[PDB]
Amino acid sequence: QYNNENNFV
Repeated sequence: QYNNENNFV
């Protein structure tokens, strides 16, 4: 299982 998040502000 691969779990990620990417937020760019």
